[PDB]
Amino acid sequence: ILLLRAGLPSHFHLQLSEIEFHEIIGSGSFGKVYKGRCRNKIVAIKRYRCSKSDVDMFCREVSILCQLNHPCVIQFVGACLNDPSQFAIVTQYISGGSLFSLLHEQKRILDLQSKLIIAVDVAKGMEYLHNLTQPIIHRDLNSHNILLYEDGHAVVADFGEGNLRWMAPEVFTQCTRYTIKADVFSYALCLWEILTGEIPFAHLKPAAAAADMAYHHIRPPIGYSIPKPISSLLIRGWNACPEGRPEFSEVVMKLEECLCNI
Ligand SMILES: CNC(=O)c1cc(Oc2ccc(NC(=O)Nc3cccc(C(F)(F)F)c3)cc2)ccn1
Repeated sequence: ILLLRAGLPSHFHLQLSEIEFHEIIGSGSFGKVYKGRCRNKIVAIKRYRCSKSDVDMFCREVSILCQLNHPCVIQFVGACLNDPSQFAIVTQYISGGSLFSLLHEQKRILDLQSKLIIAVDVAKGMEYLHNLTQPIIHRDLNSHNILLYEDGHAVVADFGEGNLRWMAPEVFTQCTRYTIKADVFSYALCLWEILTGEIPFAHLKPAAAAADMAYHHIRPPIGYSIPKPISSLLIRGWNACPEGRPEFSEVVMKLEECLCNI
């Protein structure tokens, strides 16, 4: 736990007094999320409620955050590490809100170019996460975990919320580590959500949607209106065979090629 304190770079250490708290932004099992001011920046402070389960998770997040340096991934400001009562995580505050709010709450209509910029930014950030010397599976990529600047660029974050031959496929899957290709499945649903401005399987509650995708092989409808290079990314992206899904390098390259024509 203090192993983190030694391992963390100097400028990232923060004192609890150096952090000004203004409003609450969200709640979790980890604690509350504040909007505040710290180091002359408007920041977001992830504050924690000191028993083993939650602490192992605290070090994990900090360990992840001091490694991230990319314009399409959330920025770490630093963390407070004096006592467990004062454990906190400080990041940039991206003021434009979540992609979810933009699409489903504010219900805004977007330009195709507007849509493609967000998509590419998410793709760029994920390629970044997947090309770390120790690659990171996001595991929870969705429109709530994608934040937007006021200028419409976006940032990828995480709110912290036998013999095989006769085995059942749902039993086989629990013996198989999921890989980064799991993030490609998730991205593709988000990309469909951007293009259509619709929540995936909007008519269903989440667990029903998940089983329809897994057990009954339903995907969202790919209309004909959807651009040739994109719709291809979708089909392959949400393929049931993980290996059959593209790398982000390809998504980025193809989505960027589209920007040049819009
Ligand atoms: C209107 N703006 C906001 O309400 C708002 C809220 C806001 O809260 C947050 C605070 C901290 C985090 N911490 C985070 O992503 N940690 C992380 C952990 C593992 C992996 C990743 C990765 F990036 F790799 F996915 C990230 C997120 C959100 C931030 C900005 N703005």
